[PDB]
Amino acid sequence: MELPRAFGLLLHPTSLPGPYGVGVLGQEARDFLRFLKEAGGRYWQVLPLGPTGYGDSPYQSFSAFAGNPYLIDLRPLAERGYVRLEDPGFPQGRVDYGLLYAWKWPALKEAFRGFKEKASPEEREAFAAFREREAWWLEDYALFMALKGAHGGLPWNRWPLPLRKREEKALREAKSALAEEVAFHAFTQWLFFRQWGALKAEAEALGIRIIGDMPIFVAEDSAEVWAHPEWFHLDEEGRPTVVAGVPPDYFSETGQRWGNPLYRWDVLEREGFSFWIRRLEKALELFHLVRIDHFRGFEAYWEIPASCPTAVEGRWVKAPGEKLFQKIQEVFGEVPVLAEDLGVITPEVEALRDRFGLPGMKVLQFAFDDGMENPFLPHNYPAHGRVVVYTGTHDNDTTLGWYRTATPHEKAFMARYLADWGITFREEEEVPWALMHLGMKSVARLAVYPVQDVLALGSEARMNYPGRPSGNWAWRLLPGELSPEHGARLRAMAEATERL
Repeated sequence: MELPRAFGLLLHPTSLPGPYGVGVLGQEARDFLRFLKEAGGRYWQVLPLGPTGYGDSPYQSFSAFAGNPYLIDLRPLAERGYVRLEDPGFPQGRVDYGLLYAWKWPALKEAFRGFKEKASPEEREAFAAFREREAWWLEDYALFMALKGAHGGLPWNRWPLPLRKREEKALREAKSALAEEVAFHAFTQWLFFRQWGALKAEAEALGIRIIGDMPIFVAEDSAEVWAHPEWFHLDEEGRPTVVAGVPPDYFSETGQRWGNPLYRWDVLEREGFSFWIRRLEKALELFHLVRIDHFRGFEAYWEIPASCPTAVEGRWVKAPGEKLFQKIQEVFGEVPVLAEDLGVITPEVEALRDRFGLPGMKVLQFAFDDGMENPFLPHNYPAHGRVVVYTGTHDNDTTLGWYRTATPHEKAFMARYLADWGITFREEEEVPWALMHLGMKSVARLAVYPVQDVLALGSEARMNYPGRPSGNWAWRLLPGELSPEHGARLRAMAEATERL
């Protein structure tokens, strides 16, 4: 496609500076959008914005279409006499999903009740409208959550069979009993998409394109799976017959067992890939470009026997990527998908990605563990520039925290390379800008860099650490940490490297 040479930033809403312990679709986002713009930024990259259960990871969401309530801006509701906002005393620059979970949610069921009372037939109708429009996915979700909650936060595939196997009466009577809890989660979803819809235009106004992200494999315990057991490899108990993951390597002798459920592509294909089409449909509604973690999963996927604790007994299975994207392109005329093809990827994948002109990924933090042959090296990127360069993604340590743990060879081989590209640094705190700058000088059309580096923060500011049992997705931004200085400094490069 056509991704005009430019630079963007990676800042998940949660990391937005804001009162009450978390980032929200509030104006501070608009401030950032103003910052981005000022700094000459044309793109903004965020992680999946779906609801999050334990772990608080945006990739193991309860819904493939639902938005994360946490990211909702509460004050605009308190500004209409809906809910009185307290504050158990949230920490600075770090999300406390424990606190937030126990506070937000309650403070939410409050705003809702504060709505049905003081709400206006303009807000009552608007909300109702959102309900008729987003029916297909919403109904299932609101019921999924309402039930999930009613059943002591238990996975759907453990609820009484009548409900698990989604029976008529069960689903009717349950809905009737929680008619209010259903109206609630919907009300949450409404507020979310509503504010994000505006936040979108705020970005569309400030000449900005937002980049969304979505995991190829859904989450086992999610509305979608529950609602549609037919599409996933699941036994009559709901539990996945097989799970997702990757094969063993020089790193993981055992491999990886993500546990995610696998798609019955045979069925999806028969149904015209209605799940994805519907899925990308929502995507294009929220963002201008959306990425798909683990892209190779479209060419072929590693099938792991649920019963196995590891990924050893796995096997490769071919998936209809060629067909899927033919449908996507015929439905949208375009295929605005950012391919997440890091890690080892076979040519059949490369062919697919390239057959639809899908931009790939390029992370610098990996470009120095070997020789100049390193694919993550600027001089090894494709000419078409249809690739995106990241100093380091969300699943990576901050570049600073990286340079502080990188092997000696890398640290040196780097400065040795940065020089070859007219780039040189002194302090280590400057290294984040070194590679950043380097990323721009590349042929790469887009150069999205995470806010953690723009500020040059240590490992402490690391977003997610694959393997670590917590503290992930916890990092946030402090008031004014993103000063004009930083902006003008980035804009400098943007112009200097003709990205503006």
